[PDB]
Formats: sequence, C-alpha cells, structure tokens
Amino acid sequence: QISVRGLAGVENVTELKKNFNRHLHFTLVKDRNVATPRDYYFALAHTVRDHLVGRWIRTQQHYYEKDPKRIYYLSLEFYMGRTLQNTMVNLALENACDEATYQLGLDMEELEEIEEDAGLGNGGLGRLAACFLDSMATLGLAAYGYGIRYEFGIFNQKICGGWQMEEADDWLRYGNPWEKARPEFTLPVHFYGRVEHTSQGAKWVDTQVVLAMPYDTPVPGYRNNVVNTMRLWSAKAPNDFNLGYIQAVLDRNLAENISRVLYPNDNFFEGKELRLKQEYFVVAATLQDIIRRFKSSTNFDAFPDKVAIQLNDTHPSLAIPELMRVLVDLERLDWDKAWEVTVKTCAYTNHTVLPEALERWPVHLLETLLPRHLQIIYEINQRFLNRVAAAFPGDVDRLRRMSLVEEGAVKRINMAHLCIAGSHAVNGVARIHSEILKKTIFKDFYELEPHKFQNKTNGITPRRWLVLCNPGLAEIIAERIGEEYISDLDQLRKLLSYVDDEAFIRDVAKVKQENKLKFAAYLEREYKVHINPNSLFDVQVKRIHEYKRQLLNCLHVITLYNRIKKEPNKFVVPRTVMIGGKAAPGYHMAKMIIKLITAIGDVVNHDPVVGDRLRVIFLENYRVSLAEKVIPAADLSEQISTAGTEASGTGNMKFMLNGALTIGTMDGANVEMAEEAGEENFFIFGMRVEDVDRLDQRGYNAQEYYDRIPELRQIIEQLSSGFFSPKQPDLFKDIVNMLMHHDRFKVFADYEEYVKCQERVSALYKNPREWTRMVIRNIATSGKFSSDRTIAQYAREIWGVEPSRQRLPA
Amino acid sequence: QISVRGLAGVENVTELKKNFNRHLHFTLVKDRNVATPRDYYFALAHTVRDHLVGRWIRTQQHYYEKDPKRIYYLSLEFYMGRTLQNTMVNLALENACDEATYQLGLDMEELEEIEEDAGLGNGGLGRLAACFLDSMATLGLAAYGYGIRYEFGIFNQKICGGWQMEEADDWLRYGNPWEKARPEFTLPVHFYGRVEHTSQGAKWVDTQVVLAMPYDTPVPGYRNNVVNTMRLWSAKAPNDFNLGYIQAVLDRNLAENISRVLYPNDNFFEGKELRLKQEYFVVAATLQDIIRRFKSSTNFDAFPDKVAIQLNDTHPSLAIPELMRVLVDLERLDWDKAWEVTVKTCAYTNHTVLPEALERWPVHLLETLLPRHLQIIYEINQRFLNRVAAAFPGDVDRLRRMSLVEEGAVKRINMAHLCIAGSHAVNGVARIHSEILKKTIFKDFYELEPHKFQNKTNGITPRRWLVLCNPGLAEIIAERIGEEYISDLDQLRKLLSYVDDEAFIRDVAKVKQENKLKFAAYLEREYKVHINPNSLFDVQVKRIHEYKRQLLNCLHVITLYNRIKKEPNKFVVPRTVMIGGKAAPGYHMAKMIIKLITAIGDVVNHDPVVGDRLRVIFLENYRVSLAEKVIPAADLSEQISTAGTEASGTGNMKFMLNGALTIGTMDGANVEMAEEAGEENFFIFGMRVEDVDRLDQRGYNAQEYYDRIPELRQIIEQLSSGFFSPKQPDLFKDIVNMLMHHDRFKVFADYEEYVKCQERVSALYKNPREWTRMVIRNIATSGKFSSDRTIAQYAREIWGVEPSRQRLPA
Ligand SMILES: COc1ccc(C2=NO[C@@]3(C2)O[C@H](CO)[C@@H](O)[C@H](O)[C@H]3O)cc1
Ligand SMILES: COc1ccc(C2=NO[C@@]3(C2)O[C@H](CO)[C@@H](O)[C@H](O)[C@H]3O)cc1
Repeated sequence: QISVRGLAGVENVTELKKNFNRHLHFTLVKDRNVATPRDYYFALAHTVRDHLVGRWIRTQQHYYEKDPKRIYYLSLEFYMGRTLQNTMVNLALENACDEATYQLGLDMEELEEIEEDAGLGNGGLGRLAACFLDSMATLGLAAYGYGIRYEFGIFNQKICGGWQMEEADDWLRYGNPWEKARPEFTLPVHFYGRVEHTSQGAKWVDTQVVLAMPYDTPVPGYRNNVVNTMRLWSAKAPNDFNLGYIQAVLDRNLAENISRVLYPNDNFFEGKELRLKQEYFVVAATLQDIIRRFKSSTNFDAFPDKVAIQLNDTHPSLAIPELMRVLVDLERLDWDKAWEVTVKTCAYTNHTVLPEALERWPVHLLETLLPRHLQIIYEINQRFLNRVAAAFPGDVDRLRRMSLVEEGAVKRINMAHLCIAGSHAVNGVARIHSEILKKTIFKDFYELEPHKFQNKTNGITPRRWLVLCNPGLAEIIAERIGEEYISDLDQLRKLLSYVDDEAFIRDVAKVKQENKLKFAAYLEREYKVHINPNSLFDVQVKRIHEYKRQLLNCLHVITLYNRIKKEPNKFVVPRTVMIGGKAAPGYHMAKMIIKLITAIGDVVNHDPVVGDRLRVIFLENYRVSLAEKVIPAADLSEQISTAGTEASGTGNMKFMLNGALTIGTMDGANVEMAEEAGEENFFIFGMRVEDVDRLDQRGYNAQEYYDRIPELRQIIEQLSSGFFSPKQPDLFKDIVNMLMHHDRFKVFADYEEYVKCQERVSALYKNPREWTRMVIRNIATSGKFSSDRTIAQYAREIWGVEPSRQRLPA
Repeated sequence: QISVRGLAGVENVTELKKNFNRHLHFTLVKDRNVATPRDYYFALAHTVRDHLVGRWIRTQQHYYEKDPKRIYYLSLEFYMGRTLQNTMVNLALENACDEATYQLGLDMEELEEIEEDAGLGNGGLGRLAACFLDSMATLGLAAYGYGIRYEFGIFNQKICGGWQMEEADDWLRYGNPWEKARPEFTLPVHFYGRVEHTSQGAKWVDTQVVLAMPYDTPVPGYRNNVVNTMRLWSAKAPNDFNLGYIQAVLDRNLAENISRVLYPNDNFFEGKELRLKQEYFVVAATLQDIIRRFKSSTNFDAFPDKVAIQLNDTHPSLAIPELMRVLVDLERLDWDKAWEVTVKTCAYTNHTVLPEALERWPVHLLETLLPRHLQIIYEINQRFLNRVAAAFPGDVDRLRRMSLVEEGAVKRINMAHLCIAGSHAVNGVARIHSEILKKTIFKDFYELEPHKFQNKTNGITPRRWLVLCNPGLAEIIAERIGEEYISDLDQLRKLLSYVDDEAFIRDVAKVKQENKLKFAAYLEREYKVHINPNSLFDVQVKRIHEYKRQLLNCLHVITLYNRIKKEPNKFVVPRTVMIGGKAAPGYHMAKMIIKLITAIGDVVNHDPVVGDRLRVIFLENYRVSLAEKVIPAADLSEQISTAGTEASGTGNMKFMLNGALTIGTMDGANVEMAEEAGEENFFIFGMRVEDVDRLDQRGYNAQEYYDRIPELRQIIEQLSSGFFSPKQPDLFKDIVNMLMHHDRFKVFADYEEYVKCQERVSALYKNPREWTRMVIRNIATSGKFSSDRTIAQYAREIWGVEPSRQRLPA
C-alpha cells in the first residue's frame, strides 16, 4: 500500500503464504477449519521469526570472528511491548506480509492486536532500555541487554466503580514465540552463607544455590541485517533442593519466586528482601556470562578494552562489588588491579533526583544475604574516604556526606555513592538534570572527580515511535524527503522548507484527522465510549504520580467546566481531555487521583448544558500498545511536572514526533525540546527551577493562592463539599488536605499561569492553518530526540566504540 | 539393517536429512559448529514429530465425521517412558532415520539416550495405562487417555552409602517436544464453598476456582495411521487470584501446586488433602471435556451409547458423583434417569486387594473440599442400602459391611464400594485376582449383582516390549514366521514347530548372549561396575515392597554365599544377581531392604574366595528406560510375591516375551503364564493361596522355621550379629524383628521350597541346549499376554465396541 512499508514481490508473497500454511499445520497442529484468529497470529509470528534466525546466527558468529568490544546493558526493566510489527518494519517485510495474509483472507491488523505486550517495565526507565536496544542494533554495536524474565510483568489495570483494580499480567499464558530457552547455559547464583578467611584469601561458603536459566530474544536493527540479543534470566531450583518428600518438592517455589513478578513502583524505592535477591540474581548470572565470553575470545588488563558494563540506575549496582569479588576471590588479582579494571569497565546512569526513589539498603539485609559483598563495600568505602580526606584535609562533614555508609536508626548503604565511586563515567538523562546532579545531590563527588560527570539526553526510537505507530505521517514525510530520515532523524530539518507549502499543510492535518478518527473508533469498539473527533485531543498519559501533577490538569478541567456553567451560551473550543496511567498498588494518593479523574468525568460527561464541548475520559490500562494508538491521535501533549522533578521524560518526545503541540514546564527534556523548536512554537508556562528554589527558601504557603484566586477557591470548595462525590461527601478530603497543607509539588503555584497558557492553546486551535504550521515546526526539529543520537553519544563518549550504519550480508 | 525396522528408501532418507537440518537451524537456532548431542536429539525428535501431525489431524477429524462411541480412560498415572523410538517403530521410520542420521555423521542410539523418561507413574499401574493406550490406537478405537501433567514425575533414585536418596525428576527442564499446549481449551474447576438449596434444586456456591489447562500428546497405533490423544491437565491460577500485591501474585503457587508432583506410593493409600485435590481436578476437567464433545456431536439417553468411562482403580472414583452432580444440578435431569446414565457409562477396574492400598477418605475432608459431592454420596448410599435391604431382609450386618460410609473413630467413605455401586462392570486384572474379589473383599456385592463381575487379565504391548527393546529377537522370529505377529501375538505359537530346529536354538541363544554383552558394557560405562557375561543373569526388578519379597531373594543370595564359603573348591553355576527398584520415600522397611541388598553386595563382591562365581548388584534408578535394557538381558525372572498379594504383575510378562525363564509362586498372572507354557516349563514353588489361608487359620509362627532349618538360622544370626554391618552391628535389627515376629508375608514359610527350586534352575542352566528349548516354549506361548488381547476383551465385553486392524489413509 504505502512506500515506507517495503516491497510486496511475487516470490516473497508466495513463500510467506506457504510458510504460514506450514506453521499452521506442523507447528500449531491445526487446519483452516478449526483455527481461530489467535492461531493465525501465531502462524504469522512463526513465519516472520524464521526470517530472523539466519541473521541472528550470522550476527553472533560475526562478533565471535571480529571480537569487537562488547557492550552490556544491565537493567531490571525492559518494556518491549509487542514484537510482530516491529520485526516486520526492521526486516522490510510489512507490505509483503500484508499482501500474503490478505490473499489468505485475513486482516493483518486484526492479527497484530492478539499479541500480548511484553510488559517487563513500569514506564519510562524500562521503555528507554527498549529504545536503546533498538538503536544499538541499528548502529551495529555488539550489544547485549541483560535482565530478568518476569513471569508477571506490570499488572493489568481495570477500572471498577472509578477505582483502580489490579490483575496479574499472565503474559506467557499462550507462549512466547520470540524467545529461545537456553537451558544448556544455566548458571549457579549464591545467597546467604558466611565468609571464611584462609591462608589464601577469603572464601564464601555454606551458600544456598539458585539456578539462572537464560532465555534469548532477538533484537533486529533497521534494515542492516544485524540481530542482537536480549538475554533474560529465569530462576530455577536445583534438583536436590531441600532433598517430607512432597513438601520439599513444593518448597522449590521459594527459590523460583525470584523471577516471578516485577515490582510495580515508578520512582519509588521499596527496600524488600525479594527485590534485593532480584538485583543480585541478574548481576551474578550476567557477570559469569560476561567473563565466560571474555575468556572464550587470564589477562584481565585487557578486560576494559573488550567489555563495557552500563548500569541502568543503581538497580544493578551490585555489579561493582560482584566484579571485585570474582577478580579478587576467584581470579586472585590484587585489590588495586581489580579496582582499576572495575572502574574502567563500569559506567552509571542516574535517572532521578527524587529522594524516595534512591536506593539505600539496610546493612542488616546485606549482612545476611550477601556477607562477602558487604565486606567488599566496606573496603571500597574506606579506600574512597582516604582519597577524599587527602583531597580535602580536615573537612570532616564532607567525609560523612560522601560515605557509602549512612549512619542513623538503621545503617544503610547508599547505592548511588557506590556507583559513582566504582564507575569511570556518571551521566544524567537531560541537560537540566545533569546540571542538577553537579549542583546538588552529587556536588561533593563532582568536586572530587569532575571528569566523571557527563550528560546524555534521552531519546526514542523513530522506528517504533513513528514508522510503526504512524505510517501515514511517515509516508507524507517520505514523499518529500525520501526514506533516509528513519535512521538519520536529523534529516527532518528539511521539512522547514515546507512550512509554507499548501499541499504539505493539508497532508499533515489530514493524517492527524485520520488518526483521531481511528482512535475514536477504537474507543467505541473496545470501551463503548463516545467522543467528538472534531474536538481538541488534550492528552496526559504517563504513570500516576504527585510530581507529574495530573492534579494540576484536573484543576484546569474543573475550571473549564465551571466557566461553561457560568456562561453556557458562550463559544468555547471543544476539548476531549484524556488522562491515563497506572498507579503503584501501594500508593494511596495516586489511587485517589485516579478516582478523582473518573469522578470529574461522571459529572462533566453527563451535564446536558456542557454537551459535546467538554469530555473527560480516563484511558484504562495505559501501556506501550495503547501509547502507539493514542500518541498519533493527540493534539496537545501535557508535560506539566514541577520544574526540577522529571529527570527527562520520553513521552514528551513521542508526542513531538507525532504532530502534537506541547504545553509544559521548563523541566527535563522539555527545555531542550523548546530550544530545538524555538520557544515561540512551544506552550511554556510556570515556575523555573530557580523560582521553585526561591519559594522553598521563603516557605510554600498554599493558603496564599487560595485566598487570592477566586476561581481556585471555588474548585477547592466543590471538592470539599462533595460536589464530585454526593453519596460520599468527604471522599476527597485527603486530596484537599494535601493540596492545602503538604503539597511537595506546588500545584497551586503554577495554576494561574497554566490556565492562562491553556487559553492561548485554544486560541491557536481556532486557526487550523497556523496550528498546523506550528506542528510542522515541531516535527521538523524533533531529530535530536532520536535514541540513535543518544546511543552514538554513549558509544563515543563512554563506551569507546564507533557506531556503524554498514549492512551485514543478508 | 534389520527387516522389522522398515525400509530406508532414497527419497525418505533425503527428505529426513533436509528436515533435520531445517529444524536444527530454524527450530533450535543452532549450526553444526556449536550444536551438542542434545541439540541433535531435538532436531531428530522434531523431524519425527512432523510425520505424526498429518495423521493426528486426520484421525481426530475422522472421529468427528464417523461419530463412534468414545472411550475415556481416566488415570492418575501414565508411565510413558521415552517417545522417540516408539514413534519411529509405529510409523515404520526406524531404518530410514538410522540411515539419515548415519549419513549426517551421527549415531541414532546415542541420540535416543538423551531423551528423559516421561515418568508420570509409580510402576505397574501407570505402565499398564501406557500399554493400554498403545493397544487402543493399534486396534483403531476412538480412545482418549486423561490424566495430570505432573511437573515432577517419579523421583530419580541415587544410592549414597548404600542408602536410597531422592531427587526431583525435573523432566520438563529442556522442554517436551511431544506435547502440544492447548490453552484455548482451558476449563474451570471448583473447590470448597457451600451448598445452597433453592426452589429449583441445589446450588454449589462461593467456590474457589482453579483453571485446568490441557496438553495433548499423540499416541500412534502400529502402522495403521491412527493417532489418538492423551490429554493431561495442568493447574493454573485465575488472573484475579487473591486480587499486598506482591504476596498475592506469589500465592498463585498454592493453586498451581495441584499438578506439581506425583505421589510416589506403590500399593499404599496416603489420605492427604493435596491428593484429593488432584483426584477431583482430573475428574472435573475431564468430565466437562467429555460432555462438551458429546454435545458437539440435550438427549442424555444416548450418552452411554456414545461414551464409556473406564476408572483406573478408585483414584478417579469422584467421576461417579461428579457426573451425577452435572446431570442433576446443571442439566436438570431427575435422579433416577441420571443414575441410569451414570451406571451405564462407568466401569471400574480394581488393581489390588492389599488393605493399606484401598482408598478410604475421611468424611471431614470431603465435607470441606467437596460439600455437594458428599451429599450426593450420602444419597447414593441410602438408595443402594435400600436395594440391599430388599434383597436380603433382616441381614443387618450385611448393611453395615456394604455401606459406602464406614463408622469408627473417624467416619470414612469407602471409594471401592462407591465404584461398584455406580458402575455396570467391575473387573480384576488376572483370573486368580478376579476370583479373590468374588470370594473375599467384594463377596457381598457379587451376591447382590453377580452380572457386574468380570476378569480382564493384564497384558503388555509387544511393540515397546519386544520390537523396540529387543530387535535381535524380533528379527530372528520374523525370519521364520513373518511380521504379522507384532499386531497378532498369538502367532508366536508357530514357534513351537522350531523347538527342535538346530539353527533356531542357536539363534535364540546368540541373541540372548548379545543382549547380555551389551548390558554388561552399559554397566561398566555408566556405573563402572564389572560383571561376568557368562554367568546366569538372575534379575528381580520392581518396586520395593514387603509383599514382593525382595527379602526372600536376599535370603537365597546369602544361602549361596554361605554354601560357597563352606565348600570353596566345589563347582557352582556362576550367577549375577541383580535387584533394582525404588522405595516410597516414607516407607522405612523398604528403605532398609535396599540398604540390606547393598550391604550383602559389599561383602559378597569383595570376598576373594567367591571370585566371579557370585555377584550381587543393585540396579540404581529402575525406570521404563532401564527395564528396556535389563529385561532383554535376563536369564531368570524373579516373580516371588506371597500367593494372593500380587494382583497380576506385568514385569513377569515382559521377561517371558524376551527369553527369560521364570521362578515364581502361583500368584497373579504367574498362574496363567504357567498354564499357557505348561508347568514343566516354569519354575513353580511355594505356598498356593489355599496354603496361606491354612497357615493364617493356624497362626504363622516364624520361630518354627528358624528352629528346624539350620541354614536359615545361620543367616538370621549373621544379620543380628553384624556380619553384614561390622561398624553398625545392630543396623538390621528392624528387619530381623519383623521376620521373626510380625511378617505379614511369610518369608520363612517359602524359604526351603525356594532354595530347592533355585537348585533346579542351576541344574538346567548347565545344559545350554535344554535351557534354550525351554525358553523357546515360553516365548512361543506368550501370545495371550499382549495388551491387544486385553483391550479387545475390554472393548467387546465392557465398552460395547468392535476393534479394527484396518488402516486409515496415509
Ligand atoms: C524502581 O525504581 C525506579 C523506577 C523507575 C524510575 C524512573 N522512571 O522514569 C525515570 C526514572 O527515568 C526515565 C528514563 O531516563 C526518565 O525519562 C524519567 O524522567 C524518570 O522519572 C526510577 C527508579
Ligand atoms: C497409589 O495407589 C496405588 C498405586 C499403585 C497400585 C498398583 N500398582 O500395581 C498394581 C496395583 O496394578 C498393576 C496393574 O494392574 C498390577 O499388575 C499389580 O499386580 C498391582 O500391584 C495400586 C494403588
């Protein structure tokens, strides 16, 4: 159909049809008479998978022959989403498969909807890892993603009576055609035990053993025939485990629980033993695999020349003392040499400055679970503090501030401090965030080792986040500037010469309208909800958190509603306000915010006076697959975190690429997005970081805003009195109390500027031509935010490797 | 190579080679450079599996079109063993695959050794189910085996310091290429809850739900293109199960534990809740599947015309009240009609008379777990006892004897009584056993309903137990009488005309010697144990149990040892005495017997005076795959249970088919084996059932035998004094005490006759020609013991269906 989706050659289509039929028969053991849509999906998935295998085998043998430096990306989260369409896109098979299935009497888009998301992440951090894997393969890097194969990913969200309910994400129920179990490469992981000091060093003895079984998933690069590997570990009990008899076999579950479930927390540290076990499990299995591959290329001097380990936040921080453990205790290297190797091998990316998100593990937990690692951490700390003391003599408070060990009620290990000490590079994820690191939380460390600190602004893959989810936009762009931009997003700048082109203005607006129509149809079909496709689609999709200020959005919605009720016969630009996202199950306030959103919708959506002028919808079960649907449909992207709290954001970049305008604070990557597009083409409002600092020094008094803003007072009185909960008048008392007395994120302080800015949004939307011209200026300057740019920077500035766009032989 | 293994055609070999290479590449994602023997096994398994699928699909569609009466074989145990060679044998692919792999530079027999046994059974009962499935497919019956997919089968046995150690049988670790998951046919199973009586009947409410997910395994018939199904259920938690959050997901294990592990008891009832859950789980899921298939052919009058349910012992006895529950509570049939349908549908096979093996479930367990079923059982009991009372007026003791409910300390339900009441046919598994049922334990029931009671003597499949495990013997037979005997074992009678044939005598003895050489080589390679292949191979392999009297064998071994020590320079026929079998983990005496056997070996095998004249070896980890190796190698089969205790035995039949002579009591099928071969061709000794009865009336006094048999006294004194355990003098005190004071199985009473009979065995072995002629007379008369004969009898006399040897189109 469309050019960017590749060729549908007679030979290819014929071969795909026969292999589809072969898999339906031999693999699925079905015939066309009893086969269901799900059977057809699997037949297609197996057919497409077959095209990966040759490339996968030859890529890995190529790395063995060439022996390049290997990049190991360690993460507790990989938010992959669906794999079928992505694989077709990267292999240039989309049009061919569309044709082949059409000739078989099937609709490929219907088949695509059957696949479960691989939801092995919470949101931004896990999705970043996924985009990074795509870019590393596209740039021809010898890269491996290492994580945990959770049996249960992020929970499925159901809304019942306006409240969030959780159910298990049983994503493996029907099988996973993309993974290949590798039980032959199973490795032991040790827990508990005790440390024994001998004539020849320390020994870790009397341990409990859990097996780590790897599953490999292919990661295809964009049309370069490179296929890299994501290796995820699954926990298995040894066969002699606890070996009355029946109970001993049943108790195997205790060991295997390590890989059972993803902790569902976004930007929050939960210091539970099971989580610590997960963190060591991935680190210990991965490091053994790395060392084995290195030895099968004695001389650990060349280790950092052949190995780079990237730590995705502090979650895999145990890699540092584990590497030291192996080099010192097992390989018999002297401490100083082992440390040199460790520092040159490891690098650390920080993803957040929120205090409650930082990992600080109780010493007593590490003492019991990992006694040798605690000893190594103590030794690292002593040698590090000796360096600090030499550099800043007599500065006793600096010593206590910089220590890896924190004293108090319970002694804790600060994992961020451990990571900085044991890495040759430390980076933040957006310019403003990286600067905040050097000025505030890591100031002492920056003063000691300034060369260590870097910035690497986040990005998103334009394969998934443009070509896959928005083929209509990809096509109209390709018509003007060709296809090269898909792996070189900076080429989008060429679209600036089309901002006054009448045909292009028309096509951009047409594609958006089509996306909005399709999404409005999706909502009626799957959720029986009705929306006006002619309204402004105002979208805030992201995890529910106080810092992200879904509450500020709520205040604006109620403001709009109240203004309509005050002057019903006055014209207003119609809006569909859509808010979606999951709350962590134990996060009370986040669950209350969801209830508030649905409660507002219950009032607003059924008021006859409002009509089709304002609709409030909560998007249930926000996940990667839903993002791919709603983002291309959006007109307005809400990026409204309190300045200094969103380290980068990546949803922001997705919206910019897909033709939505942004209303946002100068926070995270928003700053750089506005810099790229020009501030005139961005809807910027609210406090800057400096303004937040000034307010904190003064003391934030929410009452002041309540007293001086009549429209805000009305809303608070409505919430308190039970306007949005008539049967339960005091339902939202917790929300009001927080807003009035203990709001860490200063919702009221940005209210006036936000509402004012929203009026400017509505004004521009009244002028379709000028709206679209501003959209074109955003799309055209979105190039910097490709994860290809991000990964190229990591490669050159941290890993010491050169990216390549050269094809491998097919 | 050999004729019975089929053709190796140029086309077939070429196609097998290319499909092998295709699977290694696409399915396993390997190349010849990194592939291991295990990879090669899987490539072969997938290649052979492909040949099943067409036949499997067409067989099942054929049954849908023809709508024959369906046979449902319900069992908690299916002891399948390995599948690769069996599939090749039944598809006539063995020689072709041997050639194809040879041309690829691989040894197929090496590849076959990689496959794990499917050990979903304890021994005889589970193996009978497996042979039955093979015969039902070979006889073209529309038959389905239904059971549980245990994650862990019968434990692997390790011998450490002469003691049995258990480890988990993680048989699914590397995957199972033979099964096809069918998550789309998942069914709910209900537990606990309460009964609510309404206007329109009873309702079972507030239940806990566990999902039953089916896995299908193909069961190929012998060269008839029929492929039947074994459907095994796996337990899955519903996604809202227990839905803080993390613990709720972890607690899913509680539901899924139902299908985790096989109870490892042979002929013993363990009344645990988990076992009851397993029994209902298989019954509830299976019955829903049966009813669905019946409705997709309202009128339940024709149900028994289209459905037969065979209960493999009382383990699936809950099928009776479950069927009543569905028909009465859900389908709204009147009780009398539902009962008529149930009785005509169900039939019950009893497999044991040992009191400790009979299922008697505490009422309090059924009350809590299955409250509606208990109510139905009470109603069945009342109506049944009303029938008994009408037939035998005033016989109050008969009423209490026949009741399904047993009174006492704890009230129990007698499941055997339930089965007899609710089945139209009840059978024992050998003539002597079926007679014992009518004369003793079920006498009252036989008097009420004589027409119900039948015999169906057990059998074994000649495919696995001759062609597969002993191709050399199969070939020399085929050379004389052709190939038809493989599916018509009665044709072996034609070998009687060759008993004086000098060439045949030579060939039979040659095949045995070759088997003995191969097995002696297997022992050195895998266990570093050395044996004389010129010695008489004296073998007792079966589960360890007091009733099977491994202890009687031990007494003979020590007798032989003592006689050698008394007269060292006197010639004796050299023997290798081999004993193998697993003990149930909680069966103390059985574990003590294993230790005794190894302790005897420790003394006997290292005595320089004995030399190579006597060796005692314990065969570790006895299982189906080991049976296939040792049985063809055996000279003497030990079948020495106390008369009246072994219901049938099936190991006995395996040895007879493979050219071993039998030393045995007149117990189980031994009686019929001797009848078929002639008593002159069997080594019969010991008490008959009548003699055991006489001794019981008198009172068994072991001291009497001790006092009057000097050779027996010597052995007991050796055991007691610590001759076989010098470092632990009193190690075998429990064994001596049991033998002397509480031996239920009268070991001493058969000692003299046993030793005498063993002397006659040695005498005949000294004459190779006459030994072999007697062997030929055994093989020639083994035809009755084919499971094809057994299944044909079930078909005609119980199920009301006609077997067919007609081919389906290929
Ligand atoms: C479980 O602990 C955490 C889970 C998630 C996270 C984060 N999720 O999103 C964050 C940080 O990382 C993204 C990728 O760099 C950034 O774009 C977000 O701004 C940041 O909040 C931090 C800790
Ligand atoms: C767990 O409960 C039981 C397990 C096994 C058994 C049996 N195993 O072997 C038995 C009975 O059945 C075989 C098949 O009919 C017979 O050949 C054996 O003689 C009998 O002991 C009985 C109860």
